[PDB]
Amino acid sequence: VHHDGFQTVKATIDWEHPMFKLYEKAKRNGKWNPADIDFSQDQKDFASLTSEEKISALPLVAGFSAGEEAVTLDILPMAHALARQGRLEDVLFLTTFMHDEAKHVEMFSRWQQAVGIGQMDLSVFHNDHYKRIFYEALPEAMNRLYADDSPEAVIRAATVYNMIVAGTLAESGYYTFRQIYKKAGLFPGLLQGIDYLNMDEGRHIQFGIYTIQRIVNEDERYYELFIRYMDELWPHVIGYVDYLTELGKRQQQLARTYALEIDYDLLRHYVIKQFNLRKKQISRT
Amino acid sequence: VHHDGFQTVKATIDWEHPMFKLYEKAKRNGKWNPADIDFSQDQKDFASLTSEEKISALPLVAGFSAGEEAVTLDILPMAHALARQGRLEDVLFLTTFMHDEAKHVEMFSRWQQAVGIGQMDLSVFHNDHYKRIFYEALPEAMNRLYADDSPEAVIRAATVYNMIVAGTLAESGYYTFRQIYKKAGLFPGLLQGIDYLNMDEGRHIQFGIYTIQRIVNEDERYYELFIRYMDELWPHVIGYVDYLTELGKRQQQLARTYALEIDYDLLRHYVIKQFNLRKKQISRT
Ligand SMILES: CCCCCCCCCCCCCCCC(=O)O
Ligand SMILES: CCCCCCCCCCCCCCCC(=O)O
Ligand SMILES: [Fe+3]
Ligand SMILES: [Fe+3]
Ligand SMILES: [Fe+3]
Ligand SMILES: [Fe+3]
Repeated sequence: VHHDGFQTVKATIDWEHPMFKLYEKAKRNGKWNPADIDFSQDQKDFASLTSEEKISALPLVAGFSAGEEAVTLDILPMAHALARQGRLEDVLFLTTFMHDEAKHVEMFSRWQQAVGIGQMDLSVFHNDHYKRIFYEALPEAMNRLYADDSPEAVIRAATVYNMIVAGTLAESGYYTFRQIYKKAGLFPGLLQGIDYLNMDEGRHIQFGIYTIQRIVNEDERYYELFIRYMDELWPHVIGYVDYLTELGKRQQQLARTYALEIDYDLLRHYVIKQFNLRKKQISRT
Repeated sequence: VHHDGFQTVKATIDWEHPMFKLYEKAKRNGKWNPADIDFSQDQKDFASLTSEEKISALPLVAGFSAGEEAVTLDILPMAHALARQGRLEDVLFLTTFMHDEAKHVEMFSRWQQAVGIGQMDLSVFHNDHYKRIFYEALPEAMNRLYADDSPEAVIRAATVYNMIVAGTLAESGYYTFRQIYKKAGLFPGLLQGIDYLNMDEGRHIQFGIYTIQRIVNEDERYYELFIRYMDELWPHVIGYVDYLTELGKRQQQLARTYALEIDYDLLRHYVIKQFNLRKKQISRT
């Protein structure tokens, strides 16, 4: 379907638009290249580990690698729906969002290659709860936007990505990675990558907040919908946390060896503090 | 529609894939930031010009600003269709393609702002030929790919963007800009931007070639279709060149003042040499 004009021909970019200023920040803080990370110490770290120590890390990497790959694939219809609405500055920023996520895919995959598990299918650490979120709910809500770009649809997609997948699971995964492998002194390259990812992530979450708020600002029913969709997914969020927790408890070798007082009941509550504060971040007026 | 697995969980990125290697090159050669370009000399250059000298440059800027904006908006469905086919490395690269184009939009718009024409609607330098290409044929062929991602559809979209809009009009516009304002010593910031754009453009065109060839490599009927779609658009390509040419001839002030032996019958043939060599770039086997 045709264009009925071009904003930068009729006029200019809206230089004061929040998403244009988020875009400017993204060019300035998003120059990191996964190809420049040195994973060699990570290769030795992983080899030194016993088989059962090796398993300790793989479930978390598996959730991240599918997660990054899913968001790289699924964000495209959201960028397209905002394009079609003529929200040019949103689109400019989303280009950085998408390049970020592609770097995220690349980072974890280079790590898997370098530590020697590239040939290994980590699909087995995705339980049904995880599948529900990443294999189903994320692509469903995003792809919807081809045929139905209503505020209700935009709210739902922004919630699924920005406030659950990223704002809850991803952020908790950054925290879990530090609480564990930063302490044991393991996987320096991976944790460098995690740092970069966490910095990128702040812009991603801010885009989701800006999106969700601007729709709630029109009509407050949409605050209710926001919350309803958050809560509708929480059981699958926590069912995946419990699944991963029950895995670390039954594979204590890495914690024992590297003398980690690994507190799963605290990671868990961090997930809850993340989920609840994402709700807080959306003002109802 | 769901995911049936993730490549970087089952396996890894295909590190030897051409589009992964194009992606690596894009991160390394695509760090330029339009916000760092100094347009101040351009502001003085544009002010010094007489009204009729001012008009000389605006038609070319108008075609570029709509063009960049159009490709930023319209490439999204191609990235989505390749995502859905599971061509992960294509998608990784397309993220750089899209960020590039967003920088392209930004560059020309910052220039318009800085030289003082942001408030001016340059839609009047788009004739019906130009509209046919950029307002209609480009979004049509790209958007098709939501519902019809057949090789015939992918060939057509890659041809419209990579071998006409970019491979013919954009490249000739880089050449026209040097032949004119590089000679007169005008608009240093703009021409810096044009240089960067031209470097980016080489990856864009290579993606279109790789796309078109990989489909022709299956079945040779698609070489015929490639050519048929090129030629089907040429009348609108040249009708826009003639339109812009007939404008420079009737506004000789800028050429007279800055003593430019501006040869439109040579720019024109450059357009023809660009169009014909894009055809050459697609081997039929
Ligand atoms: C045992 C405590 C569990 C801690 C929670 C760990 C969750 C793993 C994270 C995987 C999901 C990654 C989603 C990426 C989102 C993005 O790229 O924006
Ligand atoms: C008088 C001689 C005419 C010379 C031809 C000039 C054509 C102007 C270019 C405008 C189209 C720009 C398309 C951008 C494509 C891209 O960003 O890949
Ligand atoms: Fe990410
Ligand atoms: Fe993210
Ligand atoms: Fe461009
Ligand atoms: Fe281009």
